[PDB]
Amino acid sequence: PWVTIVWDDPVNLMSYVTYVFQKLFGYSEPHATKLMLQVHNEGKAVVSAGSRESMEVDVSKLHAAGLWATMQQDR
Ligand SMILES: C[C@H](NC(=O)[C@@H](N)Cc1ccccc1)C(=O)O
Ligand SMILES: [Mg+2]
Ligand code: NI
Repeated sequence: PWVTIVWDDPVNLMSYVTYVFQKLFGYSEPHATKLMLQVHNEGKAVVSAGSRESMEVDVSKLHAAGLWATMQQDR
């Protein structure tokens, strides 16, 4: 299994990131906000998990929204 990681960046608005997580993944507002704050406070956070092919899509969707996203195998 793989995971998609979003990395903190100095340009994107906190409010925008919360919205992007809801729009792209259907997450609730408390869930999206929690992930956004984890990124901002820890520098990164797993935002989704699944097969390598599934995470490839999530990364591409996040890049199109302007967020710093990568994927890696889950240990
Ligand atoms: C402009 C400022 N944005 C931020 O401080 C960034 N770092 C917030 C963020 C959170 C998660 C991922 C990427 C960026 C703001 O006032 O919102
Ligand atoms: Mg980012
Ligand atoms: Ni910040």
